[PDB]
Amino acid sequence: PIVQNLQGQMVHQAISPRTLNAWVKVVEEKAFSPEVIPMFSALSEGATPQDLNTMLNTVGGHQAAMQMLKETINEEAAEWDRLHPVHAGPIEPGQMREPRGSDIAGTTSTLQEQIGWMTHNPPIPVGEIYKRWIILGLNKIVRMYSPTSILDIRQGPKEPFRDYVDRFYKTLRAEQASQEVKNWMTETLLVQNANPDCKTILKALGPAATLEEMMTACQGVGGPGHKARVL
Amino acid sequence: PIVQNLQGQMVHQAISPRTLNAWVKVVEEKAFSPEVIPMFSALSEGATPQDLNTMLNTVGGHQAAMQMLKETINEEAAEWDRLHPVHAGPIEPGQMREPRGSDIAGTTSTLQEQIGWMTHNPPIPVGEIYKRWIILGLNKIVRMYSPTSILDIRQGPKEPFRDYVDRFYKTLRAEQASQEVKNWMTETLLVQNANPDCKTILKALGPAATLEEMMTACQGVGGPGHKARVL
Amino acid sequence: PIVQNLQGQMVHQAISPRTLNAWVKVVEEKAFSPEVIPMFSALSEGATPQDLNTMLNTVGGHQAAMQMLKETINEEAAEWDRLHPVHAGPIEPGQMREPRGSDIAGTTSTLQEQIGWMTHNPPIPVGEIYKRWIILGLNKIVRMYSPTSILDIRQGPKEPFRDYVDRFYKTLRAEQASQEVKNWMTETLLVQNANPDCKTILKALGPAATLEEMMTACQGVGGPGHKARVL
Amino acid sequence: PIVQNLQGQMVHQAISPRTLNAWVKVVEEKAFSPEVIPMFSALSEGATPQDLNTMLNTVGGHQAAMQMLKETINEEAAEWDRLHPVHAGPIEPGQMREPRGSDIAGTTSTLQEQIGWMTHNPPIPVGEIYKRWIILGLNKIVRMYSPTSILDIRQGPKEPFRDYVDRFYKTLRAEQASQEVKNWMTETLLVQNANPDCKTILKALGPAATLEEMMTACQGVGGPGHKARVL
Amino acid sequence: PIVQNLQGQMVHQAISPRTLNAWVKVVEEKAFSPEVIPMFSALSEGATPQDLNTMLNTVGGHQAAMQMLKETINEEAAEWDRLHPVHAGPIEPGQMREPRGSDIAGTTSTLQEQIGWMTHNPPIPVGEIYKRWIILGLNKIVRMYSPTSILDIRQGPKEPFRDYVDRFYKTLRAEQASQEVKNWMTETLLVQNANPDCKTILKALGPAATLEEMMTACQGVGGPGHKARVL
Repeated sequence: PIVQNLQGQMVHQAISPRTLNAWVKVVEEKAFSPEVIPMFSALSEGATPQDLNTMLNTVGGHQAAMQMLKETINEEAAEWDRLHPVHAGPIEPGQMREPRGSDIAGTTSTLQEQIGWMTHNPPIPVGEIYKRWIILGLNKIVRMYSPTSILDIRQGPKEPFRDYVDRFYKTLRAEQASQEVKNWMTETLLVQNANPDCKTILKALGPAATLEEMMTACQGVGGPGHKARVL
Repeated sequence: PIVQNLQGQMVHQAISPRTLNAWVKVVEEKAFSPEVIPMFSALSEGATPQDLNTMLNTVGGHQAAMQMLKETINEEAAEWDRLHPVHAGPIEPGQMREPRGSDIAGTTSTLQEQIGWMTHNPPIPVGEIYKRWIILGLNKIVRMYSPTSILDIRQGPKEPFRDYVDRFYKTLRAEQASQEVKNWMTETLLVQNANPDCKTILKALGPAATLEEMMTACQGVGGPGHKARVL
Repeated sequence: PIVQNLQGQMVHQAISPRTLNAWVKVVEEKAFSPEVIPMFSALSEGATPQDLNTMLNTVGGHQAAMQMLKETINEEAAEWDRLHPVHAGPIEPGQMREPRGSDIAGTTSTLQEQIGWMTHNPPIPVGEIYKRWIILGLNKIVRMYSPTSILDIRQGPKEPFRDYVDRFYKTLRAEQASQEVKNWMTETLLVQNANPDCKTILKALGPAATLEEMMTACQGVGGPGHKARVL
Repeated sequence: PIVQNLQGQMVHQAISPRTLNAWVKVVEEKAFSPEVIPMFSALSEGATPQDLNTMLNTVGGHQAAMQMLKETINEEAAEWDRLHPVHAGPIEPGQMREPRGSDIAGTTSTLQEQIGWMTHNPPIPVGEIYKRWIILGLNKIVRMYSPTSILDIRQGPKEPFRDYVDRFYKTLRAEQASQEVKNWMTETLLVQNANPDCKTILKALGPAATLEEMMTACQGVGGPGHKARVL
Repeated sequence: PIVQNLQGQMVHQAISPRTLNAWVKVVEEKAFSPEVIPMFSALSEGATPQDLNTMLNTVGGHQAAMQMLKETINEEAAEWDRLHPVHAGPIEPGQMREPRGSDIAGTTSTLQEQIGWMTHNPPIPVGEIYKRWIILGLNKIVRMYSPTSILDIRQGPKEPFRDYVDRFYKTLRAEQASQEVKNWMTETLLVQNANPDCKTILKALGPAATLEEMMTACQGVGGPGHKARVL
């Protein structure tokens, strides 16, 4: 890693086995999930492409996800190359050096080249660009693996509107859906299957109402096993 | 986070996984509940919008509550835009742009802009502003998922009067009656929701007696459960 | 509107009566439908804000919709003055006097001022800006009034798929639903309610089948697909 | 009508037969619908008193109504001579003569004088004055040809109530009422004739009740979205 | 559209609403016939993408055809993108960018861009290019709503030979066959699929018989040569 970038007095430190092992223990606990992404970002503060490759290659589990994440890196590298201006050929004093797709992912570029770009004025932030591609891959992996079905998170007929809301938002955890689609899913899977007295209020509130209003609603409505409206 | 933020010129220091690990552990142990709010306020000392978003993305669980909190910060951001509208045209060359609600939430803005606003004179303290919106959301979650009501509470059958006063005060901290009302509860409601063998003792003692005297009162009420707790 | 005989625009002249009738008649026969906006765009080329108000005033149908549309214009007019800083002190060198938000909607300034702004070089595009506010208002009305049932389409036993598709897309077009919802309508209705003889081909093309392949399917299959119409 | 040849330079043009067709049809075939006032305003844009008099006597239906229009013109022409000197002495050298009430209505004036006043500096907008007098005549006829009094309006048992509001606002275009009276109608007539779901919105909101709330209510009744309102 | 300029490069002319009214009327009656393509070409003379989009979205009927045009535009635009990679680096001083597939469709291109390409040196005729893509789509649509392919066109039991040949050519015109296929079909298929009693007569005049010779034969085949209307 490189520390004090944008702060003055930059220091290069070697990647620690302790940090790599701590990262693997985090991966063992949390797998590839929404909460692992800021932990990965925090661990990768001032990481070079070589440091990032070392972090990717130290993982033992979830190898199908790692190869698919590597495909996402390959697609981003191919895109990066595709939109890049024309770099000069094998010139006699040695090449000028501007990071191409495989340079960004550390494959064709050295640690000293990566340090060269990161210590430039203005900096060329090769580790940050690569880290964004890894995050884009992590979002892709989180969407690819689904925890629960839309079928089984449907609202209980006598139950209140609480736990099913958690399950619905766990189900759609990294999805990118529009507010109109999200409301239609909320209505179809939850509001439609709600108890009559609660449901009329939720239907009356409709799509452009707050979640807070929908949670606040349904006063004077009974529990699932209770035999009267009062609790 | 920012360092040299009291009587100085601030420097940005990168976020630690150790701080995040502590936050994740506090959320694991204590969920969102009254004692969490000052702990959150304390770790939000010297925090940027990026750091605050880093804390929000490390929560993991609590999906419906987090969605309501996200809407709450969006409502507060919309109020900030309504109060302080920003001009229709692009910014002039040579002029520093004005913070919008999205910029404060860190969804259309980056650290250098944020440092710029915090180094205005008088400054715009964007992390302090955003933290207050998040704290309102957390206080809203605590009210939504409150444990039992302060009116409805009763002294337990195996519960010492002292340990009841603590549980009543914990309940009150969730239920948040005003300071004048807390003083009224201390001399009134606290006595009235006690067990009836202790009610006579409290009336004879005088309901305005000091809290240490109260913590040393009604000893032996609560059968063998009292005797297995006062040792 | 503003016209000139040998190209360009200069002299203001009265709204043409065939054009005025054509505007009233498209609204009368089609109501608040997507095809009104392009016809309105063609008719209102070089119209003043006064002429645009004449168009809004002339239609005697749908007054409740007009009140909502007018209030939409009021939000935009208020917003325009709120996002452009108010000038005080002496008017600028060679400044003819800028349009305000209520001036743009023709409420508070003369036809002579409007002509002055529009015959300016390059033009100050007050009519073009005002019809955006009108189009936004119309789209809010189109949401209220355009939709029809797509569930309640009823076709004969051996009807051509191409003639069901024609009915389905006219119906789908009337719906203002977001694309994922429209895909759900397409999945649950169009390939499921279709004639058996063509339905086998739709299943053979597979559940991701594209429309050109679907419309080239089923040659000489079904009834005529052209009778019992224009009755 | 007058029409601009160059900016500030006007030539007379013959009246369009389209204008005559539209005017007679709105007056006679739509039997004094309140769209006559904006249609008259739109069609009379370049009109002179001679054009307006030609329009007045091309009507063959409703000759009692035409006499009421003529009487309204006679009364307003009398008012002009009440508020402007009837004797101005000998008219000034190189000045147009001051217009009497009869001159405004094209009775003692000629077309050359009418164009002369309207193209003067300061200009006298003689047609625009005469249009107001005609509009006052139209308004009384429109009230007389209004079929039913506003408080006596009724509904069917499965009315969505959107049309009742649409009819109520259209009715106020024919026979007007003050804002305080309309506020009273909003809390009386509308509350009585509304279905429970719409009525709850009216009862809660009072006179300033917002149309979008009631237009996003009453879905179970079977109105728009179940029945087509667009072709 | 853009029209001839006597003093320089061709100038904007606002879109005719008469052309829109004619275009919709043509689509209602003539859209499933090869008649539509020349009529569309005559109507769309000098049209920009904006003019073409205005024509396409004024059509609210025939939505299966409109969706088929849009599907064709997607397919054609993608083929244009395969033909032209997007340039990296800044645009040349005073120059304008190459158009991509979305630009041709009018989606990403301004009226100044559309006119700028069409007045370029050498000009890029983007309106004509978009119009041929629409024509390619219309050519699919006429065949899609044609009753079957030409190989299955056979002479009916009471159908005249001349009427069958007119129908055969109308169906062949919908199919759009290459010239030697049409010649072979005239020589062979037309004779082969004719009525058996007619077909022996067609054979008698040999395979060198002209269309004039062939339709000189076959009198007393099917119903009347000169029809009567039924009431």
